[PDB]
Amino acid sequence: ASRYKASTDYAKDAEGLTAPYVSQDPQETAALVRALDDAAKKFSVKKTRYAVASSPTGAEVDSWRFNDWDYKKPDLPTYARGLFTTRTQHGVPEIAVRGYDKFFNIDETRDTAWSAIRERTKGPYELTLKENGCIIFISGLEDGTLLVCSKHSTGDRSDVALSHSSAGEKHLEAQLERIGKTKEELARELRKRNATAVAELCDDSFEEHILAYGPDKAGLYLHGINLNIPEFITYPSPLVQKFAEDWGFRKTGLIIIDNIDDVKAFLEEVAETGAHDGRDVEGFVIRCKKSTNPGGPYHDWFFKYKFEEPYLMYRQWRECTKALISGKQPKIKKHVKITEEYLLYARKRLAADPKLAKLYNQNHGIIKLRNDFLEYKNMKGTDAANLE
Ligand SMILES: Nc1ncnc2c1ncn2[C@@H]1O[C@H](COP(=O)(O)CP(=O)(O)OP(=O)(O)O)[C@@H](O)[C@H]1O
Ligand SMILES: [Cl-]
Ligand SMILES: [Cl-]
Ligand SMILES: [Cl-]
Repeated sequence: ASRYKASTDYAKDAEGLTAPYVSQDPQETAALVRALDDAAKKFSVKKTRYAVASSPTGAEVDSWRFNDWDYKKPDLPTYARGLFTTRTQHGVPEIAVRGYDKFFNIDETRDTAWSAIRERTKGPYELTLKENGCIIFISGLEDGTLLVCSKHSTGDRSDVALSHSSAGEKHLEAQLERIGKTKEELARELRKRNATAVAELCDDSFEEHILAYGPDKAGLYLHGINLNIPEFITYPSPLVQKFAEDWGFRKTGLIIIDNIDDVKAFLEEVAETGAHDGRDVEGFVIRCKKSTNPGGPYHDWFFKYKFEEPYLMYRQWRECTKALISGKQPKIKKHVKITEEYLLYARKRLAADPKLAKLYNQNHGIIKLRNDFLEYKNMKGTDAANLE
């Protein structure tokens, strides 16, 4: 079932679709903030206040952070992962930024067992490529300011290091210049939609993760548009790809599969390789509708399917290399024999070029070192991960 290929050609099908829209209810927003404040004055939540530097009204936002395991509890005031609340210049309480609900990998929670999924969800199933960077949230404030956030933060960090949020905003400025639109226009459009744009910042020249994003592929991969309400309502992916084209984002590849057993089959087939349609793929985020009643009312619901290998091995090599440099014992947990060889190769590379240690610590040279060892071994990552 690898007839299915991730596509960024869906924007055309969006012509027949219409964006979900729900306005905010200030009373429900106030009640949510009250419940979050109470929680914070003791399911533990942390509040951080940020000034919006660009705001002509001196707007401030409160970022709310939960522990990822607390999302498994019932009766949370919200399941948003990334949530920023504000008061307008008029004293109205609003959600400024709303992330996706926390979602889990297969067999991580009762809800994400294949039996549970098969029973309680309905398709069509959107399989969205899981791009490997940091999350960026974009929204428009009541006063017209474009807000750009990382998962829990906004603004530049006090030193000469660029924050993730500022780096995201600099990519956004470039993509807007390219298509001839402004931050003001984007802020007005997101406010009109009562929406948060959800993107993955992927740029090796800024920070390396595991998958490579060279200059031609670097920027903001738009993977979501959420409504700024306590509930979770997200755009269908073809409308996300249409918004991506209109506002100069990179598109997130999409596969729509009707039948849940075909979804399972496809994902298991890719799991063998950890690659799809020529490219390395770290995972998929599967988007569908779920009902509490297994046969009631339906709500937008996500789960992920991570591909364990070779990406687990690569992450181990990165952490082992940073330990080597820092003097802490490398934690070898898997791929023991090939990792022993990698660490001797790494030690040789660091001895030959002593600049590399400081670069590796700043998340530059990590992918190159991994690929240099694999070339040295005349192996593909997938082969290296299969040895053990
Ligand atoms: N198509 C997509 N749909 C949804 N999320 C996507 C995505 N592509 C990438 N992502 C990223 O996947 C993240 C969710 O993954 P999770 O498994 O919940 C935590 P993670 O990916 O291990 O990273 P984190 O703990 O550093 O946030 C989102 O925060 C977003 O940054
Ligand atoms: Cl309205
Ligand atoms: Cl992140
Ligand atoms: Cl308004």
